[PDB]
Amino acid sequence: LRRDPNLPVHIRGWLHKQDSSGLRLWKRRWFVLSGHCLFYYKDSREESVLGSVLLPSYNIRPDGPGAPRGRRFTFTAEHPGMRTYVLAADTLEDLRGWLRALGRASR
Ligand SMILES: O=P(O)(O)O[C@H]1[C@H](O)[C@@H](OP(=O)(O)O)[C@H](OP(=O)(O)O)[C@@H](OP(=O)(O)O)[C@H]1O
Repeated sequence: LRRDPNLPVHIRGWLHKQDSSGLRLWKRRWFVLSGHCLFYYKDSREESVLGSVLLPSYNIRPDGPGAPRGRRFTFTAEHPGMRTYVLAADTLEDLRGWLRALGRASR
């Protein structure tokens, strides 16, 4: 997936992403939601894309209260047969902001 530079951005910012497997650590990456796609990078320069997701197929949901994953403010984006993304926002305000935007893209 390629990002269109001259396209408006719905929201962008830091999120923590859990490793698919391994020691299951949280990596802080810079995320950008442009169009119905989610792109992420190393930092806020938004220079080289590290990964991307076509949201319309996905289901994105809050893991609920209580830090059940070991961190507060986590949510999960999944769709059977595709890669699951486990994400964490820094604050409730950031989580709400991301959930609202990601909902609009997926639908
Ligand atoms: O090298 P180890 O110790 O195994 O951990 C890797 C790196 O942190 C990768 O980032 P980078 O290669 O850019 O430093 C990351 O991919 P991302 O860069 O896409 O975040 C992987 O997360 P996954 O998305 O689960 O593969 C994670 O498993």
